Amino acid sequence: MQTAAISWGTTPSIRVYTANGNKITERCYDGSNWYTGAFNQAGDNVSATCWLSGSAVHIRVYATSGGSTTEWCWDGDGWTRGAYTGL
Amino acid sequence: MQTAAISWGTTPSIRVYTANGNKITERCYDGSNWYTGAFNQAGDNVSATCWLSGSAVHIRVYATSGGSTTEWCWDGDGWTRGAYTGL
Amino acid sequence: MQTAAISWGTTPSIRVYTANGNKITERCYDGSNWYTGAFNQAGDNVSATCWLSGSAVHIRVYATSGGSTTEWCWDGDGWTRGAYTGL
Ligand SMILES: CC(=O)N[C@@H]1[C@@H](O)[C@H](O[C@@H]2O[C@H](CO)[C@H](O)[C@H](O)[C@H]2O[C@@H]2O[C@@H](C)[C@@H](O)[C@@H](O)[C@@H]2O)[C@@H](CO)O[C@H]1O
Ligand SMILES: CC(=O)N[C@@H]1[C@@H](O)[C@H](O[C@@H]2O[C@H](CO)[C@H](O)[C@H](O)[C@H]2O[C@@H]2O[C@@H](C)[C@@H](O)[C@@H](O)[C@@H]2O)[C@@H](CO)O[C@H]1O
Ligand SMILES: CC(=O)N[C@@H]1[C@@H](O)[C@H](O[C@@H]2O[C@H](CO)[C@H](O)[C@H](O)[C@H]2O[C@@H]2O[C@@H](C)[C@@H](O)[C@@H](O)[C@@H]2O)[C@@H](CO)O[C@H]1O
Ligand SMILES: CC(=O)N[C@@H]1[C@@H](O)[C@H](O[C@@H]2O[C@H](CO)[C@H](O)[C@H](O)[C@H]2O[C@@H]2O[C@@H](C)[C@@H](O)[C@@H](O)[C@@H]2O)[C@@H](CO)O[C@H]1O
Ligand SMILES: CC(=O)N[C@@H]1[C@@H](O)[C@H](O[C@@H]2O[C@H](CO)[C@H](O)[C@H](O)[C@H]2O[C@@H]2O[C@@H](C)[C@@H](O)[C@@H](O)[C@@H]2O)[C@@H](CO)O[C@H]1O
Ligand SMILES: C[C@@H]1O[C@@H](O)[C@@H](O)[C@H](O)[C@@H]1O
Repeated sequence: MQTAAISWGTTPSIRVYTANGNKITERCYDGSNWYTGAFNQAGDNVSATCWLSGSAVHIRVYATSGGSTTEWCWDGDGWTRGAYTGL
Repeated sequence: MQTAAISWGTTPSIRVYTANGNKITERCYDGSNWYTGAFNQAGDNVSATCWLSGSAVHIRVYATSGGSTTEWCWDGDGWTRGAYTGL
Repeated sequence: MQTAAISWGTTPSIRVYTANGNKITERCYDGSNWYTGAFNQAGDNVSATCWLSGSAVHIRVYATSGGSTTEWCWDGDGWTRGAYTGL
């Protein structure tokens, strides 16, 4: 089991991505209780980073399985495959 | 052996968390010397994130031992166990 | 394969570091296409963190190989080994 953690804002909001058995899942905190997030994608290894544009959070998750990394993008309207390619 | 790194402030401060032998230790930089920090807890995988309220640094460390992740919290006066649970 | 991801600014700029086949390479996004960065060092594990000084980025990459971690520094003018020592 392996995790990546990101946070933003003043509350703050926190996201923790966990890779286990080639699935990555997400736990979220937005100032109250922890809840299971909408992120669900394949991966044995995960890293993540985020930034704010004004009030909007943008997240990028790098999900690696085998020898292959897929970027997954949150920009406010669902998780979408990003343009990242590796070496 | 596996690490996690955070930073904050204009100096900046840096914390590096290392998981080896199912212990996680902490090396710190506050502008001067590297030094071993107050943090340690069990874990063989580690992620971390942090934010400022000014004023005070706040650090969350996610220590995974086997199939369980524990959150450990720095909010300016000691490490305390966080409300995080997994799936 | 294992990755670490950092980002800065509003474009944003992203760097993703990937340890694979016992070496760590870098993929870079500055607002258009992805490209392969100058970071290249030995290691089985990588973590990283960054901060801005105005619009100048500073990156610290912690490359681990065996029971030892080497810190690598970007401060505008190439990569330089940093003062980090482990336990
Ligand atoms: C109290 C409050 O305002 N909470 C906000 C949340 O509702 C936002 O979570 C996102 O909310 C939308 C509906 O508005 C939808 O439910 C999304 O699934 C949910 O997204 C979560 O957070 C994302 C950043 C991703 O991590 C995603 O996988 C999660 O499920 C959040 C985020 O904008 O803001 C809170 O303030
Ligand atoms: C400032 C900011 O966060 N802007 C957001 C863009 O980054 C988002 O994605 C980019 O959208 C264009 C066309 O809409 C194109 O599809 C790019 O590939 C896409 O880039 C993504 O994000 C980059 C940061 C990289 O992660 C790249 O690999 C990704 O593919 C758009 C969503 O359309 O939202 C803006 O708000
Ligand atoms: C100039 C100076 O004193 N530097 C400050 C540090 O000493 C502070 O570190 C904390 O110091 C207290 C002693 O009063 C104690 O030893 C804490 O363990 C130490 O905390 C460190 O930093 C925290 C963020 C955690 O990483 C903790 O585990 C570390 O051990 C720091 C922050 O309190 O401020 C400097 O200015
Ligand atoms: C904005 C900020 O930095 N606030 C700090 C809180 O984050 C710290 O913990 C949270 O404290 C409130 C009680 O005042 C509440 O009890 C939350 O459960 C507690 O949550 C922790 O922190 C969250 C961000 C998550 O990491 C959560 O799982 C943790 O358990 C308090 C410490 O007493 O300090 C505030 O300054
Ligand atoms: C289009 C544009 O102007 N992009 C800039 C990049 O060229 C800069 O990156 C680097 O460029 C120099 C030569 O100009 C050299 O090739 C550097 O190695 C390269 O640095 C990259 O980015 C760094 C932050 C590191 O991640 C490094 O390992 C990378 O290879 C960047 C520098 O920030 O600025 C863009 O605007
Ligand atoms: C912020 C500092 O930058 C350089 O001076 C490094 O040698 C230190 O280890 C630290 O990363």
